[PDB]
Order: sequence, then structure tokens, then C-alpha cells
Amino acid sequence: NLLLTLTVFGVILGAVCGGLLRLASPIHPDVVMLIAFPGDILMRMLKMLILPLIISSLITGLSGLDGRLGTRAMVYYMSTTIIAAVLGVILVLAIHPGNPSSLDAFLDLIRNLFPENLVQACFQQIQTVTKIKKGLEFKDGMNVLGLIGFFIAFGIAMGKMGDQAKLMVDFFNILNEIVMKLVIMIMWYSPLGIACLICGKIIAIKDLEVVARQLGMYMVTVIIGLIIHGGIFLPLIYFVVTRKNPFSFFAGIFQAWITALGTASSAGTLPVTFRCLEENLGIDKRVTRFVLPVGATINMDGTALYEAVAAIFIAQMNGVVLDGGQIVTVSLTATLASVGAASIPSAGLVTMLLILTAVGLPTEDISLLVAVDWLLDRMRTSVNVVGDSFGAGIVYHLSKSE
Amino acid sequence: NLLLTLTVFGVILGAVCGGLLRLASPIHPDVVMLIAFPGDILMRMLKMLILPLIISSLITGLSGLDGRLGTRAMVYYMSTTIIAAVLGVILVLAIHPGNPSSLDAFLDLIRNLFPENLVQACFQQIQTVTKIKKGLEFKDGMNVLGLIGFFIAFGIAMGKMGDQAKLMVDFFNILNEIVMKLVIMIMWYSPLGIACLICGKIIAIKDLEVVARQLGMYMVTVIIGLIIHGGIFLPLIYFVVTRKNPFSFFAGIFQAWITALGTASSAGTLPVTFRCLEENLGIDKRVTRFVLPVGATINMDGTALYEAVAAIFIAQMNGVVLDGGQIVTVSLTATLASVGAASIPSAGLVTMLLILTAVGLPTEDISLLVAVDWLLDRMRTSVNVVGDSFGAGIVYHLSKSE
Amino acid sequence: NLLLTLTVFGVILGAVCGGLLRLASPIHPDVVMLIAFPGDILMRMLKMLILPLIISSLITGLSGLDGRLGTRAMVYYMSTTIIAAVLGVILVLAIHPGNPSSLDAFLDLIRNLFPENLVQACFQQIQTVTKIKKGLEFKDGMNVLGLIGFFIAFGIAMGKMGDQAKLMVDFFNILNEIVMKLVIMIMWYSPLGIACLICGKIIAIKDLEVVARQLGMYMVTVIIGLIIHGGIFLPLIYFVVTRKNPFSFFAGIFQAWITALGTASSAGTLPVTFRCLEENLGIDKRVTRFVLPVGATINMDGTALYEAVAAIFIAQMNGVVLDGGQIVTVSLTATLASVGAASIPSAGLVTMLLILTAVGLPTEDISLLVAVDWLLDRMRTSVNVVGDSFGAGIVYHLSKSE
Ligand SMILES: COCC(CCO[C@H]1CC[C@@]2(C)C(=CC[C@H]3[C@@H]4C[C@@H]5O[C@]6(CC[C@@H](C)CO6)[C@@H](C)[C@@H]5[C@@]4(C)CC[C@@H]32)C1)COC
Ligand SMILES: COCC(CCO[C@H]1CC[C@@]2(C)C(=CC[C@H]3[C@@H]4C[C@@H]5O[C@]6(CC[C@@H](C)CO6)[C@@H](C)[C@@H]5[C@@]4(C)CC[C@@H]32)C1)COC
Ligand SMILES: COCC(CCO[C@H]1CC[C@@]2(C)C(=CC[C@H]3[C@@H]4C[C@@H]5O[C@]6(CC[C@@H](C)CO6)[C@@H](C)[C@@H]5[C@@]4(C)CC[C@@H]32)C1)COC
Ligand SMILES: CC(C)CCC[C@@H](C)[C@H]1CC[C@H]2[C@@H]3CC=C4C[C@@H](O)CC[C@]4(C)[C@H]3CC[C@]12C
Ligand SMILES: CC(C)CCC[C@@H](C)[C@H]1CC[C@H]2[C@@H]3CC=C4C[C@@H](O)CC[C@]4(C)[C@H]3CC[C@]12C
Ligand SMILES: CC(C)CCC[C@@H](C)[C@H]1CC[C@H]2[C@@H]3CC=C4C[C@@H](O)CC[C@]4(C)[C@H]3CC[C@]12C
Repeated sequence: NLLLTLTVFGVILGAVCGGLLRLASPIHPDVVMLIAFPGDILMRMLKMLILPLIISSLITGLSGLDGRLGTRAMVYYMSTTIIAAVLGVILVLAIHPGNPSSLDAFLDLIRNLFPENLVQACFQQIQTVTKIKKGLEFKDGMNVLGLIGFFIAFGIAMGKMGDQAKLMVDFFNILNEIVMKLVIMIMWYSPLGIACLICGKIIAIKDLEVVARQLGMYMVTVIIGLIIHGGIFLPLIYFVVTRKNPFSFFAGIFQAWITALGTASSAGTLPVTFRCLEENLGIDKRVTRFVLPVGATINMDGTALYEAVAAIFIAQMNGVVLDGGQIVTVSLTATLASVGAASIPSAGLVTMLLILTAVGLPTEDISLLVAVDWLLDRMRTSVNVVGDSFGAGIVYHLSKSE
Repeated sequence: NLLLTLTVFGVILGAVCGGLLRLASPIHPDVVMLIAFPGDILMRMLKMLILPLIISSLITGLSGLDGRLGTRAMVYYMSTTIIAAVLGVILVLAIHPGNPSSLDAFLDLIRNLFPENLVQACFQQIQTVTKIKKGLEFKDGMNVLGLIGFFIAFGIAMGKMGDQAKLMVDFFNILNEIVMKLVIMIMWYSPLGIACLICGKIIAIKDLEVVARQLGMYMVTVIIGLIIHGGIFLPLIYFVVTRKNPFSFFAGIFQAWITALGTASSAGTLPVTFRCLEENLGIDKRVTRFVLPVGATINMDGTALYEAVAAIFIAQMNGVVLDGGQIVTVSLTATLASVGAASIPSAGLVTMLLILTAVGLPTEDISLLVAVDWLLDRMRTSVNVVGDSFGAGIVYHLSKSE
Repeated sequence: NLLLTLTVFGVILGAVCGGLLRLASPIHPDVVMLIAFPGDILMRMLKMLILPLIISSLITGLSGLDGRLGTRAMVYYMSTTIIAAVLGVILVLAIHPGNPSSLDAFLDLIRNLFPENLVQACFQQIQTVTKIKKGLEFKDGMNVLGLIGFFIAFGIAMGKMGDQAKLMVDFFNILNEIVMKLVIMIMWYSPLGIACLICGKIIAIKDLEVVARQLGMYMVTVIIGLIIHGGIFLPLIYFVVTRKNPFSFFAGIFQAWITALGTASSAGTLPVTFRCLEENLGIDKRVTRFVLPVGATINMDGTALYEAVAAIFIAQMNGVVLDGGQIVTVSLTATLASVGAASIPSAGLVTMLLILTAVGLPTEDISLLVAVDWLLDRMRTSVNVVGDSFGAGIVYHLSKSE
């Protein structure tokens, strides 16, 4: 992919330039600002497509693209993704890769899920404050959960309406097309932006060793989680429901997992994994003809885990402890973000700002995660492919009523 | 109505549970919070449909559903409703059921009617402040009058456009359908919410007697106003315009008023009141074929009076004196709220938050009003039916040009 | 034009009433407030159509109404308008008609061009603050550049889509029609509003001589700029590109410039200037059949210059020095405002609030500018007509590939 290769070239460049300036001399604060600036603009542009993207995606999907076995597949996907995101959260909290009022927080979480006002939720959200007299107060920051929730309601309502809602459906389809064009164009400007951010981040970092160590630890944490979710959770769930050998199930797909790593894209891995389940496992083409394609765009357990660990890592590196609700916000958004990062084209950096915007984090340290995304990409892709295959086996096993 | 009966069952339950907990022991503040919480969410959900509801209703109505006699009917309706709402206001201020800078307030009222910005008006509104240097400042709280006003302008503008605006009209029709589905679904969750609110309200109340006394006084105040508007104002206006016996006019409709109480629904009272004016009064089927049906969804004088007295009662119980503008805001919103509470299905609790949101009141004490709405419902229904009948007589009398 | 004559009659009236009250006695502050009040409402109404107008105009234009020679015409127009607006800015700063952190300001300018959030930008915008620790902070005031920019992106994206975006295009066309009806209706209420504002402004002014002197100086400044742009810049550019006699080019059009002054409307001047270039200069009817009509609604160099000098004059009279970014905001909005004041019907007062809202100025002193707009209108009209003629010559000269 020209842009993936372009983004990595930009990273290297950005990195080399930052290193050169640092070893050359201590850069003036105003000049570091001007150095990282074209990265600020990359974020500002992407972050300004989040809201329209959330609204069009939710309403275009839940209406436009809505049997029993289909229900089974969706249940497996959502369940596995929530599992993956929760694993991510536990590991990033335990491992703590990033190195720097209980009921009330969850109470606010639940309030922010029903924003008193749609508009205001687009930029701010409710918080509890202690005065020992508690109050609600606004705090800046878009209510991602507030809006996602209400638009889910709205989309499910329209969807039920039927051809009566045709017009509004078509309008929102057009909107989604326009916003996706803009995301594509911005991600084309991304390589420069990422280069500038990395060059700036290096010039600011006080001890390369510490930051290098933290980022490496984050990568291992993402790695560990991909292994546990795919190597243990997926296979165990297979057995618990199928009572069959997960290794026997996995033995056949070896070619499929290989294509997964090889193509680094479920889309390109898709025809091989058709073959591997139809021929080797002998899964009914029906189940194979639905679970595989649907999963290729929504079942992204590896993506969700990466997105949760990354969000708490950025939190941690910024000396910010997330409250119980903020952690639930990460888990909820991480799952949605992965079903998006999978559907929306070149939306890898959009979704990560969505999760960070949702927890109210800096959103600048997103640059470090990019510097290493290219290594973690292979694994996370393969994890997503594996899950879809297990799902097809599970759906087929749970579909013997026939 | 399963839901009306459900809501009353919920009230009783809520009440019994609150009473039990109170007589059992003093509940911890955090636990009372968790008790009333599912009521907080009922409000948060309803209040989040106000804005879309205001926009779709105004634009779908003033465009989609827009002779001389028709003009006459609308004039009578709007006039009588404003009269009913003003009577409500005077009585609630005089009686004062709830028991706890002149020009500037009306000046702000007039400003808030033309919000400098549509978006900002969706969550905040202009106020005057004294520094002896006066200034305008924002104060949180959706500009209900700001938005209603501008959308009235917008809808009247589209309406005139004609079939040219077809598309935009159809789009907003679909929106209105979706938002009404959501209001219906939430009001289904209402019974639990109302029960929780009442249980909490009882646990907090310090002296049951005082609150019981206040709520009873509010009910009598609503009652008195229904009597004065229907028993005096309506009949007097009939004579002043018709110069005929209002008792002679009322004598025939007795059956109609009975059905009104019996069906507790103008809709179910509708065929009887057709009969009562066509047969007994001998009103021309033409006038009867328009005034009755149009009124059955817009002429709600009893509803407007209830909605104004309730709004100032909630104000009063909360030790808040309304300024001259806030009182005008209640009168204006109360009239619109009654034409809505009449059109929008199961919108009894939505409209009351609209009036409270408009005056910027607590919006939680709405629970007490629900506890007694079921008693006042009968009377207010009959008052609305009576007004429509008088209107048909007045329109027919004012339509002898023919 | 009944309304132009009405607006001037209102000015005279307003002025006479203000003068009478002032010579009669010192008016009470509350009564001056009530005097100017119906002007406040004129602004509040107009300013509340800016946002919808910006959105519908940008999306209806850049999509609905989008060869080489056509590209040439647009380049000439945009270039000449930016030149005109910059001349305006320099002159108003130099002459200083109105009589009362470098990089950071431009950095904010560039940020406000990519608002992190669409909604929030509709009412507020980013600023740098010094604590010696710099921060970004919100400051009230709609991000005109933020929204214009993003909608330009959105419209260009839809435009490319093609007939696929038909629906959304038609929807926004309808919206634009509705908003334009409202602007027309408000400008009908303008005469009273302007009269009230002028009556109030006179009653407040402490020294008529000083204010009279300042306004006269502003008029000369607008005059000087119209002369320099039309008398020097336009003709020079003609020669630089054509290497032909600008006087020989101008000699023929004399009749065209006359109609310009005579009709005080490029629209009415349009058939004469067709004649003057086709017959006298002998410009190919093709170029004449495009450059003239397109320019008659977008090439408004005289309008842009007026709008920049006016914006900085209102700034200056209000003892407000504009930062480097605010000046660029004026130049950018002034150009857009002139292409609008030209397209949108009776949008002379809307566009001036847009420029003032963009720089965050009082927006009330707009009354003085109206008091003298009628004199400056003749000249600015003729300047716009002249530019279109020069453009036709330049486009024809640059189009001899043929
Ligand atoms: C036979 O197969 C049938 C199948 C049916 C598909 O149904 C759709 C239902 C909604 C769903 C799951 C779909 C696609 C995009 C999904 C969205 C991506 C967006 O991303 C987010 C997060 C990140 C933001 C940047 C944007 O918004 C979410 C809120 C948004 C999202 C998760 C909302 C839900 C959407 C699929 C067809 O599948 C193609
Ligand atoms: C022959 O008969 C012809 C007749 C013509 C009807 O014309 C329509 C004109 C607008 C009007 C009066 C109508 C219905 C809903 C009315 C709305 C209910 C909403 O409620 C509110 C307040 C409460 C909020 C929760 C929502 O918004 C208002 C702002 C909204 C409202 C009052 C705006 C005005 C609307 C009727 C047909 O009648 C069916
Ligand atoms: C053969 O001829 C072809 C030609 C093609 C025309 O293409 C269109 C492209 C967009 C353009 C330049 C056009 C008309 C209105 C223009 C708008 C007026 C508005 O005014 C503003 C400022 C003032 C505000 C009050 C409203 O918004 C701008 C943001 C808005 C504006 C400048 C955005 C750009 C628009 C012409 C046809 O021409 C008729
Ligand atoms: C100010 C910017 C444009 C300077 C250049 C920065 C680099 C990193 C970026 C920014 C915009 C990018 C281009 C924008 C879009 C395209 C079209 C696509 O089909 C191939 C890649 C190509 C041609 C990109 C190559 C790299 C690019 C030039
Ligand atoms: C958490 C909630 C759901 C617990 C139950 C609370 C009670 C008061 C409410 C909430 C939702 C309600 C249900 C939602 C919708 C319907 C469908 C309708 O056609 C009949 C009533 C029925 C079946 C309602 C009965 C009462 C109900 C169960
Ligand atoms: C409160 C207002 C209405 C008082 C009058 C103020 C004056 C200055 C204004 C306000 C509204 C204006 C009218 C509104 C619209 C029209 C219709 C148009 O085809 C001719 C002019 C005419 C008839 C205007 C004449 C002047 C007018 C009466």
C-alpha cells in the first residue's frame, strides 16, 4: 500500500530529522511548536470528521444493512470483541506499559449515555463535583457515548420504519460517502503530519531510553494480548461451545493464518479462509458464505485490543489515571472503534482519536503509536482472521437444527 | 390504556416503597440518589427528544398541513388557549399552590426570541447582568422560544415555497416519525421511572403533610381554573359573539360533555359531539366537519391551563419567583405545549419538561404532578371538548355570509 | 428600488429624530436603549441567518454550479478581489479613518481554519493565552473561517460525487431558497431598524463633529481605494498581461462605465457592457458570453474593498487594534462577503455582519456605514463593472490558443 509505505517513510524521516535537531542543539520552544504544528493540523482535520463520521456511519449501517444464523454470527462477533477489548484493558493496567467517587464516576457514565441535549453533547459532557454537597457540572469534551447511543436509537428506529425512511436513508448514505472522501484525503496528508509529530516528539523527549522502553513495553503488551485472546480465549470458547479439538480446528486453517500474515489484510486473506473452512474443516458453504464476509468488516478482536491498550498507554504516559467510567468508555469505544477501523476506509488514525476524544486524553501522543503500528499490524490482522474462522465453526456447530 | 393504568400502578408502587423505606429508617443520601436515579434517566431521555421534536413538529405541521372559516377556527383556538394559559398563570400566582429589572427581563425575553446564533440557542440563552453598568451574558439553558420562533419562520417559508420544498418536507416528515417512535418507547419506560422518582421524592420530603397540602392546593387550583375557563369564559365568549343562550348551547351538548368524561379522550368523544352539534344545536355539517376534528388535536384550553399552573407550581415549590419574562415564557410555551401534548402521541411528560426547560426550572418535581395527573385528566379532557363545541357554534355564527 | 429609497428615508428620519431628541434634552440611558432596541432585533435576526446562509450558499454553489477559459475567468476574479480587499486593508490602516504574540495570532488563525469540532465552531473559536506557559483556550464567537473552510471541502467533495449526491444537492438548494426568503423579509424590516440605530447612535455620540469627520474620512478612504484599484491596478494588470493600451481598452467602454453609474447595477449595466466589448473592443462573443455574466455575480472588487475598509473602520472607531490574523480574517471574509453580497439578494447588511462577526467586532456601528452606503454605492458598482470588462479583455488575450 503506497500510503502505508509512505506513512512508514514519513515516520523514519520525521524520526531522523528530530534526532538530528536534538543532537545538533536544544531547539527553541516556539520553533519546536512550529516543527510539530503541521501535525496539530492533521489531528484538527481528522478530529473534525469524527462527529459527522459517527452520525453517518451509525445511521447508514444500522438502517441500510439491516435470519437466525446471522444473529448467531453478530452475537459471537460483539461478544469476542468486548472480550478482546476487556483483555486489552486488564493487560495495559497490569503490565502498565505507559510510565508517568467510585459510584459517582459510573453514575456520570450512565448520565453521559443519555445526554439531556444532543447539541451540547457534541462538545461537552456531565461530571460530578464535590462542594460535602455533590453537583453535576459540564466539562469540555464531546460526549462520544452520548451521541453514539442516541444515533444507535435513531438508526434502529429508522431501520424499522422501512421504505418510508428511504429518502432520509439515501441522504445519510450520500453524507457518509462525502465524509469518507475527506478522511481519505486527510490520511493522504497524514505522512507529513506523522513525520512532523514524531520529529517534534523526539526533540521534546528528555530521555530517549525511558520513552523507547515504554513504547517497547506497550508493543509487548499489545503482543501478549493478541496471543492470549487468539491463542487461548478463541480456542477455549471454540471447545466450550463445540466440545471439539481447537488444535484440530486450527490445524486445517494454518494456510488461512499464513495468508493472513502474508496479505496482512483479511480482504486478501478472504478467499484462502473460504477454502480452509470449506475444504479442510468441511464447514457448510452457507455458514462460510456469511460468517467470513460479515466478520471481514466487523469481527476485529485484535484491532479492539490494540485500541484499548493504546488508549490506556497514552493515558498512562500522560500521568492520567482513568476512573472506572473512563475505562468502561475505552472498552465501549474500543469495540465500536474496531468495527469502524474495519469498515471506514483508511480510518486507523480517526478511530484512535475517537477513543482518545472519548476518554478526554491529549490526542497528540497518537504519533508514538504510529511509529510502531506497522509491526503490530501483521499480528493484529492475523488475530482478526483467526476469530472469523472460529466463529464460522461455532456458528456451524450452533446451526445443526438446519 | 395499558400504559395509563401501568403509570398509575407504578405511582402507587413507587409511593408505597418510598413510604416503607421512610418509616423503616432514614435512607443514606447516596442510596436515595441510586433509588431516584432511574427517574433521572427517564428525564434525560425525554429531554433529549425535545429539540428534534420541536424542529420536526414545527416544520412538518406548518408546511405539510397548511379557507376563511378555517382561519376563524384557528383564531378561536389560539385565542381561547392563550386565555386558558393566562387564567392558569393568574390563578397559580394568586392561589400560590406551591409554598417555598422589569423592562430588562422583557427586553431579554424579546432578545431570546431572536437568538443571534441557532446552535448556541439550542443549549444557552441571553440574560441582562448589572455591573451601574448593564451587560448581556449567556446563561445555560436551551432557548425554547429562540428555536420555536425561528423554526416557525422557517416552516412558514418552506410552506409558501410549495411542491419545490417537497423533498425537505418529506425528509422532516420521516424525522418526525422516528422521534415519535422514540418518545413512545421512552414513555413505556416511564412507569418504572415515575415509580423511582416518587419513591425518592417521599424519602426526601421532610413533612408529608406540607407537601400533601401543597399538591392538593395545586390540584384545586387546576380544578378552579378549568371551571372558570369552561364555566364562565367559554360561555361568556359564546354569548358576546353569538348573543345566544350559552346554557341553551350547553343544554344540548350534555351528552357530548358526558362522553368527554366517559371516554376521557376527545378522539372517543368525537362522534358523540358531531351528533350533539349536528342534531341538537343544528350546526351545519360543514362547520361541524372542520371545527370538531381540527380542535380534537389543537384546541386544548384545559391542557394549557394545567401546563401553566403546573409550571409555576413547580417553580413555587422550588422557592423560585419567576420574572415577568419567565411568566410570558410559561404562557407562550404552555399554549404550544398544549397544541403538542394534543398532537404528539403519549407526549404528556415531554411537553411538561419543555415548559420547565423553557423557564429553566428543576424538571425533577414533574413526579408529583404525575401522582395526581390521573384525577385532573378527566376534567381537563372535558374542558377541551366543551371549547371545541363552543368554537363550532361561534364559527357557524360568524359564518352566515355563506 | 423601493427598499433602497425606503432605507435612505429611514436613515434621514432616524437621523432627524436622534438630532431632535439630543437638542431637546439628554435622553435617559434606559430610554436610549429602548430607542435603539428595534435595531438590536434587526441585527439579531440577520446574524441568525449567517450560519444557515454560509452552509447552503457554499454547498449549493460549489456543487450545483460546478472549460479552461472558465478557469482563467475565475482566477482573474479571485485574484482581483483579493487584491481589492488587501488594498482596502492597507488604506484603512494607513489613512486610519476610524479614530478611537505575532506568530501566535497567525498560528491561531491556522488552527481556527481546522476547527477540532464543527458544532463548537458554530459559536466559539480557539485563542492562544499566556500563563511564561502558552495555552489554547476557547473565546466566544462563531468560527466563520472554520465553517466556511470545512463546507468548502464538503461542497467540493459532493460536487465530485456527481448525480449520486443529487438528493443532498436538492435538499440544500431548498434550504438556500428558504433562508434567502427570510433575509429578504428581514431587510424589509431593515428601514425601521436602521432608523432606530441611527437615532440612538446620534443621541449617544458626544461630539457630532468628530464622528462626522471620522465617517467622512472613511468615505474618502473607500473612494481612494476604489480609484487606486480601478484607475491603476485594473489598467496596469491589463497592460502587464495584454501589453495593450488600458486607455484604448477603457476608451471604448466609456458607455459601459456610464451605464454602470446610471443603472448603479451591473445587472442593468450588463447588456451595454456586452455591446461595448463586442462592438468597440471587438472581444469574441464567446469570452464576452461567459466573463461578463459570471463576473456580474462574483467579480465585485469594489464591494470587497468597501467591506474591508468598513470592517477595520468599525474596528478602529471602537478602539480595537486588529492582530495580524484578524486582518487576514477580514481580507479572507471580505472577498467571500463580496462574492456573496453579489449573489445573495438584498444581502448588503448580512455580509457586513459576517465580516464583523468573523473579526469579533461590536456589529452595532454597522448603522453609520448604512448612513453613507447610498453615496459609495454608485462608485463601488462602477468599479465592479470596470473589472469584469478588463477580465473579458485579459481572458480573450490569454485565450488566443483557440
Ligand atoms: C450479510 O452481511 C450483512 C452485513 C450487515 C451490516 O450491518 C451494519 C450494521 C451497523 C455497523 C455495525 C455496520 C457497519 C459500520 C459500523 C460503524 C462504523 C463506525 O465507526 C464508528 C467508530 C469510529 C468513528 C471514527 C466513526 O464511527 C462507529 C460509531 C460506527 C459503527 C461501528 C456503527 C455500526 C456500524 C454493519 C453487511 O456488512 C457489510
Ligand atoms: C383540516 O384540518 C387541517 C389541520 C391543519 C394542521 O396544521 C398544523 C399546523 C402546525 C401545528 C399547529 C399542527 C400540528 C402540530 C403542532 C406542533 C406540536 C409540537 O409540540 C411542540 C411543543 C412540545 C414539544 C415536546 C414539541 O413541540 C410545539 C413547538 C409543536 C407544534 C405546536 C408546532 C405547531 C404544530 C397543525 C390538520 O390537523 C391535523
Ligand atoms: C457559467 O457560469 C457558471 C457560474 C458558476 C458559479 O459557481 C458557484 C460556485 C460557488 C460560489 C462562488 C457561487 C455562488 C455563491 C457563492 C457564495 C455566496 C455566499 O456568501 C457567503 C458570505 C456572506 C454570507 C452572508 C453567506 O455566505 C459565502 C461563504 C458564500 C459563497 C461566496 C460561497 C461560494 C459561492 C458560484 C454560474 O454563476 C451563477
Ligand atoms: C504540503 C504537502 C502536500 C507536502 C508533501 C507531503 C507528503 C508527505 C504528502 C502530502 C500529500 C501527499 C499526496 C496526496 C495524494 C496523492 C494521490 C495518490 O493517488 C498517490 C499519493 C499522493 C500523490 C500523495 C503523496 C505524498 C504527499 C505529497
Ligand atoms: C428495566 C425495565 C425494563 C424493568 C420493568 C419496568 C416496567 C415499569 C416497564 C419498563 C418497560 C415496560 C414494557 C415496554 C413495552 C411494552 C410493550 C407494550 O406493547 C405493552 C407493555 C410493555 C410490555 C411494557 C410493560 C412495562 C415495562 C416492563
Ligand atoms: C413594525 C413595522 C412593521 C413598522 C413599519 C416600519 C417600516 C420601516 C417597514 C417595516 C416593514 C415594511 C414593509 C414590509 C414589506 C413590504 C412589501 C413590499 O412589497 C413593499 C414594501 C413593504 C410594504 C414594506 C414597507 C415599509 C415597512 C412597513
